[PDB]
Amino acid sequence: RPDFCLEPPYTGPGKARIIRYFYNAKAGLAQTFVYGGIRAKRNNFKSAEDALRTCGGA
Repeated sequence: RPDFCLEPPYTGPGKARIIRYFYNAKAGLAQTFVYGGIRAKRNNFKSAEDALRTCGGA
């Protein structure tokens, strides 16, 4: 699994409130979080399906 997939979500320093998805490795599912609009970490997807395709594991 890519190393970033186990990291907590990162809102970042931005003041926006955009709904993104992170892979929740303990649940094995994507979950929403609030993203501040700049300086994303890699555990940050626009859809559940992208989070699972990238981080769901072989």
